[PDB]
Amino acid sequence: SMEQVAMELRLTELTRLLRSVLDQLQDKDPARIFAQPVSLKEVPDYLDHIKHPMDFATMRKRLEAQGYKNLHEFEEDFDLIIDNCMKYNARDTVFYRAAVRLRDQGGVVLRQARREVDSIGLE
Repeated sequence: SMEQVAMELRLTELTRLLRSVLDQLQDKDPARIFAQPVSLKEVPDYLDHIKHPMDFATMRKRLEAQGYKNLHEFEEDFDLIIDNCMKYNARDTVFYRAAVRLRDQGGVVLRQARREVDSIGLE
């Protein structure tokens, strides 16, 4: 149907905007602490602690498969990256502190992303 195609165009445009958001958020992690999944070889007890691991590479895979239907779903995954880190790692670690900085700097980006999704009408 034309309606299916129109919905697909909307999803494709959302994916374009979220790719831009993702790039901006990842720039706020210059240490690349959140770039890849936590290694279960190197942290073998991780899944005893963290029930839903997340990282930027895993978000990018879902994104390129157009697997985010709205901004809320994308934000859920970003918040997992930060929240997982702030539970597993203590306050006096480079990891926890990187997550605080990513949260703080990323909030700015997400604030405007919300306005753009609403404005242009992408979901």
